[PDB]
Amino acid sequence: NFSDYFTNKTLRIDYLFTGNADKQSICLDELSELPVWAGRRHHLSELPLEGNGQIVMRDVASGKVIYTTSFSSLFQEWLETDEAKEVTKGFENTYLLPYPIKPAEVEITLRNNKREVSANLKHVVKPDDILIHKKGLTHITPHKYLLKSGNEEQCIDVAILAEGYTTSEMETFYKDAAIACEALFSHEPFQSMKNRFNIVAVASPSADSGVSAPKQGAWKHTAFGSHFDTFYSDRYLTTSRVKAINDALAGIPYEHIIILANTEQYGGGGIYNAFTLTTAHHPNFRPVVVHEFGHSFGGLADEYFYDEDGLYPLNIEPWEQNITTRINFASKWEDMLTKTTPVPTPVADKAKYPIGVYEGGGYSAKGIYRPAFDCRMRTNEYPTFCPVCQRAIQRIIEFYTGK
Amino acid sequence: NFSDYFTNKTLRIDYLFTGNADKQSICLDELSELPVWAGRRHHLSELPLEGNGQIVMRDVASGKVIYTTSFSSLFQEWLETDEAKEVTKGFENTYLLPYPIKPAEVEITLRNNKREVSANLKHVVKPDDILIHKKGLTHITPHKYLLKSGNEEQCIDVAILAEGYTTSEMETFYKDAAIACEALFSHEPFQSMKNRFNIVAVASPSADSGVSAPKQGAWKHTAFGSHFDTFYSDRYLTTSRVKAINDALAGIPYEHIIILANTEQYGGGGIYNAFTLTTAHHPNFRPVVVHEFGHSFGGLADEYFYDEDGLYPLNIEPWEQNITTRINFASKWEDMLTKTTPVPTPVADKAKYPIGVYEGGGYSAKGIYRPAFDCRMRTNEYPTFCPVCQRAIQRIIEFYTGK
Ligand SMILES: [Cl-]
Ligand SMILES: [Cl-]
Ligand SMILES: [Cl-]
Ligand SMILES: [Cl-]
Ligand SMILES: [Cl-]
Ligand SMILES: [Cl-]
Ligand code: NA
Ligand code: NA
Ligand SMILES: [Zn+2]
Ligand SMILES: [Zn+2]
Ligand SMILES: [Zn+2]
Ligand SMILES: [Zn+2]
Repeated sequence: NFSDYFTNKTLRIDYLFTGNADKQSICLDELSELPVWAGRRHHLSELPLEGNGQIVMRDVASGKVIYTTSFSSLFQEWLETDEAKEVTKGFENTYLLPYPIKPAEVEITLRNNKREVSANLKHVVKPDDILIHKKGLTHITPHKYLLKSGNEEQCIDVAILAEGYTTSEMETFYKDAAIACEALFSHEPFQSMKNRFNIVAVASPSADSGVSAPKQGAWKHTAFGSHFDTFYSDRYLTTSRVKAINDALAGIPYEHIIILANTEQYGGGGIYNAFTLTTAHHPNFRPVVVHEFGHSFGGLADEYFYDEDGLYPLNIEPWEQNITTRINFASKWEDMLTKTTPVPTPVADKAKYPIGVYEGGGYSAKGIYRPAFDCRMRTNEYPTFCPVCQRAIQRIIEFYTGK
Repeated sequence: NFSDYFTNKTLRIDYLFTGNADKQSICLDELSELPVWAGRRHHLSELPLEGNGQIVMRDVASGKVIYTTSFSSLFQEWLETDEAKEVTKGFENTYLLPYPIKPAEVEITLRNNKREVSANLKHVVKPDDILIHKKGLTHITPHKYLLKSGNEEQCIDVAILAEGYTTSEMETFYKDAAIACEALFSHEPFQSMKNRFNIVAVASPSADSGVSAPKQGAWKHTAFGSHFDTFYSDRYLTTSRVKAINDALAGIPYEHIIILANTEQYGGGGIYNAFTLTTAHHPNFRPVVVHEFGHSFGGLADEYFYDEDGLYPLNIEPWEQNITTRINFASKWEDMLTKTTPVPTPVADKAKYPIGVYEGGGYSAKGIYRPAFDCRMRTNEYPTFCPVCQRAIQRIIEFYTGK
């Protein structure tokens, strides 16, 4: 089932997502080959989560689905900003697929907030195409394994990258990476499932120490050009240099990316099957890196909300597992409630019901509900993922490594 | 005046040109600021040449044209390939504009072979936007001036970049750059106009020596990732890493770019107001670098042609100054012919008429005409630019630096 269509190599595909609030398009940027396939070898035609976008690989000769993955993107978030009503922008996006033996047809799809198709691209990949850029053979970024439970075929490979660390600050980076690892494996279900993971710390160098602070006019030369003030949101620390992120990892087996930023300023970002980015020297580093990994690895939604008032239409059940609009609550955590739990669960009864249907979630105070009064996905001070987030993360771990 | 709308800074705009043979689009990639404006300060609302694409900057408050430039692109050439009928691709393109004091509206337009609009983007640039990336203040690439005739405001600044040269091969690079300079200023009108130019050699390092050869499976880590087999044409050496090219030059004043590739293999190209790329160690380096600069700086067309058979429709007068379809020959070099010069000029009379209307030009043996039997824009063996190419180049030099 894996050996019938694939070789133990990776087909890396770089795309450009372009558009504005009115129309979106996808175009191919570049095809590359990586030396090993670090992804799954089972459930090849199934998705663990829908994502905001999907990739389907089909065998050209038979037309059969041979691989599928899903994700979210910085582009799809940008579409929800005021700037997307005024200008057309382009964004880099990279996806890792198993390398096919015979020609394969790749189809990439983007969906809107109504979970409808908003952009699509279908293209044929010929495995002997001379313009498939061979990567990860030489000048592999210095790295060290923090944790090695097994080979890349049996464990989940997580790569931790250095952002804003010069070559002389790498001992601080490796210490920071060890702290992220300790924070992650102190949370269930990661704690009990630690032997399912490989953690590699990748010493990707920056010319400058620290990160770009656009609001203060302090731009720096760094490995991935990360910056605060993403979408003019002060604490939103992201990078749109997705090709540079993946080029730094070429030759190192990886499935998931965590980026550590060498700064004391508060900030971070996390996007499903894209990457996590976080401050390493702010005191809230430990809950923040785990919260962002909840997004990037877990595909979890934010459970916090604001008082003031469109990202989750109330007529649509979200695909995210830890929030509901009560359209299709049976597909969520209804099976985890007691027979007498009130729906919605009044805030006055929070102590009576550790698991409930609490109004407020996915940035809205009304119409969106979360599974517990508090969670790692709602606040930094709360010590754990709620029971529903824990089940959702365990399902992801088991999808990639078995029951 | 220049000072009425601009500051002594550059607004660098990075775009992505995307599409296929059927439809094309433009989207914004990033806005940057460079410390000085090295371009012109006169004829701000005029174009020296039409180009295959145009940029018009307007003051938002008055709607008045405050800056304009024109160009051609690798994307517009890719549109003519078989691949453009099968897939949608994206290309990086960078343009330097003077930095506005007040909000400005930028309009970028691409034209097809019928000289009609094929893609357009209109967007407002607010000079106080915090997300305008400040560049060229630190980590300025090591460089040396080969020629300094005056400051960046009075002279044409030409930058020569190193491709495929490691840090230990920079003495060879500077020798190669001196050879390119010597070849260029041994040709009229450059020779007599040498005091109108600044030439800077920029030692942009490469991890590997040489350039990528996709057909041989020899991929290299180089400054700008130049490679052979572009568009599956074996000897076509190009780079599409336009952001990396401009990032290497941030902080160094430049208007025109020449890239030298550390290889003996034959290859290169020149695209109007994009860049020249050529191999420094092939024996044809001297006439080739000058021929390509004829394209990238001069906007000149190729005067050579093939026997066998759409880039130049025969019912349209080309915008290039050294070829004609005799649709509007009066706008070309008619004023340089003697009253008795036969039109077309028979090949038997080539010695009698140094300037004529010789059939064969712009890749076609029929319907397109060139100004002399031979020229630097037709062959490598011919020693000089024809008198019409010389006048066209002189008009470009005078447009940017005065009569
Ligand atoms: Cl069958
Ligand atoms: Cl929408
Ligand atoms: Cl390794
Ligand atoms: Cl800091
Ligand atoms: Cl239900
Ligand atoms: Cl060579
Ligand atoms: Na793995
Ligand atoms: Na200048
Ligand atoms: Zn969050
Ligand atoms: Zn939760
Ligand atoms: Zn040419
Ligand atoms: Zn000529």
